Amino acid sequence: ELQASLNLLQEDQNAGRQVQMNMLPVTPWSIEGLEFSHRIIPSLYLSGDFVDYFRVDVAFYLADVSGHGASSAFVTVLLKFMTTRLLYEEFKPSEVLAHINRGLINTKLGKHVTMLGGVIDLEKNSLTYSIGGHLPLPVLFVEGQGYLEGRGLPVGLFDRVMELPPSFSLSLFSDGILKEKEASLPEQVAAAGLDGLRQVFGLMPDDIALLVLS
Amino acid sequence: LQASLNLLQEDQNAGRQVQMNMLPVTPWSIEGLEFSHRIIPSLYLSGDFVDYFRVDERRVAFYLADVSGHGASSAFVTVLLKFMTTRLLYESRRFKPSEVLAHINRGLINTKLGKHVTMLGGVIDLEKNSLTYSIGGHLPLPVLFVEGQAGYLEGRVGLFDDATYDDRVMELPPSLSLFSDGILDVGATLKEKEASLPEQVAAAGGTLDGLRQVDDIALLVLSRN
Repeated sequence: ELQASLNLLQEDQNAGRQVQMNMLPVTPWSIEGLEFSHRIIPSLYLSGDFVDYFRVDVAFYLADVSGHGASSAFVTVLLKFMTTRLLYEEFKPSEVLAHINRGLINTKLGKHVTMLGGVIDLEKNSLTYSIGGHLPLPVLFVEGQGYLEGRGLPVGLFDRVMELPPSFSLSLFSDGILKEKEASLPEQVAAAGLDGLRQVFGLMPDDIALLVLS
Repeated sequence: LQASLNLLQEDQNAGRQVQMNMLPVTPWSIEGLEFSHRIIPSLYLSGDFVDYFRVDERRVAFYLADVSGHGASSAFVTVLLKFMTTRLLYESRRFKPSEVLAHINRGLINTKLGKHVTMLGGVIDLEKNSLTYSIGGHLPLPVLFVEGQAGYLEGRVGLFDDATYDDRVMELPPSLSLFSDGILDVGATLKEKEASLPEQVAAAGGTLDGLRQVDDIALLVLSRN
């Protein structure tokens, strides 16, 4: 048998999956013609990948935590907490990646987080984004059109501004396959493929999460 | 990765051990104050957490936190706690103790899993032999062991947005213990009886945490002599 000691863990794992469920924003949430929407596919129960976008007065990001499981799930919580703390207590995300850096630098769990920061200023149709990871760069424009330029040497352990078209379509991705060949493929598949274009792309062990803006 | 269950247990262990390096070591003593604890998880990870940090040697902080229920969901909340406190440390260029329960309250109040935590805050000053403690829960009051005697300190979470926090100051003779909603682990079946039993058992028991070594159950004991 031995199912008991398992079913209990799965019932415990689910309690953590669902606690992350109410933690992420809903989709597809749109504001002033901007459809913020995402798709996260956890490793069955708990995912270290998290995505959250809120309107300051618009911020957004995609975070991929090292490895997977309970340990990785804990880190995402901190992230969701720190960002909402800055809200209660304008700027550039490069300064926000440093704030998150300090949280992780204390190395409470000794976990480094790779994220894709971004803030769109409805005023002046400008998007300022910072990246601190080796994950697949942002892609925009879908069929009409590519990878956004930016140095992601920064990481959780231890600023590019761009105008925004009317219907341009930007997608942030987790470290999900689906080396150099594989990094050239997804940009093309994204073009070939928004949420329904990414799901077909999706159609594994490590968590799979993607955030699309449009 | 194997047997599905075994994989979960290997995953659960990764979370248990990640909380291991998160808690302070024991029995850590400073200026004749032995800060030490004993946490016993139920399902690998635990909602019960204990952390005590020195503060320039002038003052010493400490607390015991019991999170609602148990499991992974509860384990997440403890993380926040450990984070918020260490944030105040870096950010405080230095009043009350209960002021910290409110800070933690705001973290949890603002769309954070809708989890309420019952804690026993406390800050002692090594020089003035005084301990100021605030409590915000209906968990088992602190028991202090002095000359083979025991008693609960008087004092009255954060889900409500109202602070409603009261802090009691009390001088300290020449051994304080915090207990979780966990009981009858080592009488049973009565509420008031069971609240009167532990103080007595604590007294009967070796005052030291050494004895202790011999829903989540976690206890923190302090000792001086």
